[PDB]
Amino acid sequence: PIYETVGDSGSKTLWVVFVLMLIASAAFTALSWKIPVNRRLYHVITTIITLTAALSYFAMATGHGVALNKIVIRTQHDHVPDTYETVYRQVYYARYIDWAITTPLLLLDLGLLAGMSGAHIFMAIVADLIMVLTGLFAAFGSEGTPQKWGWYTIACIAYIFVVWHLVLNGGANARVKGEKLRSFFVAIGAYTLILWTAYPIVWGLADGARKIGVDGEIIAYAVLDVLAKGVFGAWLLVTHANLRESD
Repeated sequence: PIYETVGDSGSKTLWVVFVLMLIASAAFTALSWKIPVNRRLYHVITTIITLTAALSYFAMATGHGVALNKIVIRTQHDHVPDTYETVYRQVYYARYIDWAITTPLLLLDLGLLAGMSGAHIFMAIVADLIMVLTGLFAAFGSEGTPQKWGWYTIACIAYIFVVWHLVLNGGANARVKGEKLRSFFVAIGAYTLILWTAYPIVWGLADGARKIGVDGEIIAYAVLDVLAKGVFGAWLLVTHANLRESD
């Protein structure tokens, strides 16, 4: 039986992201002290996002939130019956708990920015929570059974409704707020679209086909997480300071 588990480069990367998330949380706090308490909504939401990711990466960095998945791989043969091999791959379910907190809050950030209504923000979060939930089912679905790729596909469809809702309703609502806000929303929104779209791709390469090892999976999620939480947040909060249209 072959094992696929964290290596040295993966272990260090987890600690790096943990430290990067704390720093972003500190910078965002430092920015928030430059403005009155009543106007700190975005900084509070965005700082909770990076703190949650810090709590998550700290847990994975010290070996928590990980399960060993046993995978049996059936090989077909010409004249001989099928042979079997057994792989044990770490699955970092800590991410599905993190994403269940941070992706709704990211979507709160964008919905507040666009001026979506509370009912519409709520709808995006329902679809988003179905995505990360069925993502978790797919992560524990047995290979060769319908539940693995079937729950994955359901998650992808819930993801498509997120995009569809925010494009149409976030996009129509940002129009009403003027050109400077609308341009910013479209630019940070399009950035988000590209980044979030990469997560199911990493999943297919990792959980799906196991074309990349655990180390490669960890480094890919690290880039995306940093870009989707740290850079995203620094962009939104700095722009907000200079854009009263965001308030």
